[PDB]
Amino acid sequence: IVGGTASVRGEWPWQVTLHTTSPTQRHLCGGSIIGNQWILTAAHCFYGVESPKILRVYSGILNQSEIKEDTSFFGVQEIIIHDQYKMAESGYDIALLKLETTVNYTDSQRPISLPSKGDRNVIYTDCWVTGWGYRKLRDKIQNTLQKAKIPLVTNEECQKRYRGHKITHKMICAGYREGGKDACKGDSGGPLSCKHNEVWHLVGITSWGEGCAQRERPGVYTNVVEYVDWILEKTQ
Ligand SMILES: O=C1CSc2cc(C(=O)N[C@@H](Cc3ccccc3)C(=O)NCCc3cc(Cl)ccc3-n3cnnn3)ccc2N1
Repeated sequence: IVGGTASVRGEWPWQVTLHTTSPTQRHLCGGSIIGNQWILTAAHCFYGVESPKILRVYSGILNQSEIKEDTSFFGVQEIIIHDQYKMAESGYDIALLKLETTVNYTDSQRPISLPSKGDRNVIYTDCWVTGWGYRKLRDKIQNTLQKAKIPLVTNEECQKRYRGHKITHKMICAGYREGGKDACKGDSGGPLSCKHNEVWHLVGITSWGEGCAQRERPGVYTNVVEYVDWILEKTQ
């Protein structure tokens, strides 16, 4: 996350770090706990992943440096990628991980709610992007979970800035007109969480952007409310 600020333990308890272990262990992507056995994340996270065997999901993590070889994790039983996914920029950048076991929820691992039935027309004014990605275009995975508050831009404005892509109703955009704060490399799959009536909703999934925190170039996210039927279909 560019222009962001460090988080404290317990603060984003739905944020997971998804690790690949092939050929060596490293943070691959972020993700959100949406069910006891279910993580929501981005499809482009699995571009080089041979199978779920190599994946570890860590929850309750503030610092990447807490992950030692005795640190508990959740195996991934399944990666359900949307059948229409091809590449991030062309939408459908959504994926569920079915964990091998049920997360017992604690102070440090909690579910984030999906956007709610009847809230299609809520205007979300308190939205945050979280993750351990870069702080600039050429940087490194950060040790401490970063956070930045970012305003939603309308899909009409978002199309004016990305006239070489098709920005659809199944995408949601978020960024400052003068840049400065945004997601970046390694933040993919993570949440754009928004609080409405003091409840947090999983509004977005970090997908793609032209550079990081560039002015007039907003972050583009998978619009989760448009995939709720898909999510339920697949999680039932
Ligand atoms: O130990 C390491 C070495 S550094 C590292 C980088 C990435 C990475 O490139 N992630 C990409 C996604 C990706 C996943 C799999 C294969 C290839 C790429 C990403 O986050 N991409 C984030 C996309 C993005 C989203 C928004 Cl909302 C705004 C701006 C950006 N931009 C970041 N860079 N340019 N734009 C993932 C894990 C990593 N762990």
